Amino acid sequence: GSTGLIKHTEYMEFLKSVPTFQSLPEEILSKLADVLEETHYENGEYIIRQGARGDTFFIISKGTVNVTREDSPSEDPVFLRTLGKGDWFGEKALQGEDVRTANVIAAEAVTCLVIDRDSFKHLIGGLDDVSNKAYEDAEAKAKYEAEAAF
Repeated sequence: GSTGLIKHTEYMEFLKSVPTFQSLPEEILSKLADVLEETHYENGEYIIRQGARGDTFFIISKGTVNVTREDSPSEDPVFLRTLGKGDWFGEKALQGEDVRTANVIAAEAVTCLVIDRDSFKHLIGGLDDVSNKAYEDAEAKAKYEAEAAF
């Protein structure tokens, strides 16, 4: 019904789609939703620059982005992938000290839902022992499996 309920619910649903947040307790997902900030970019704007010491995670709510990597100052930047509504990027910056390994460039008008590492860590830090362990274990598993595939 209300603007706020619809938006809070929409934000929770975006967060619940991100596989690692998926099993977090309902209350933490609600509070995470209340942390999200709407941010806007124009076509061709670097949302993230490769090499930046980043601290923010992004969910795309409008538009699309192209992810690229500089491999050499001479060849074309390497096109990695294009992402759209419901996709996300930059999640490694929540886990601790991080350095962006790729550019994320707006391919048209883009809106993202943004959370920073400090806000995130404070909420994760509030999990009980069992919940915190489950979250940490999920991170360790995903980390291993992404590596072991290659």
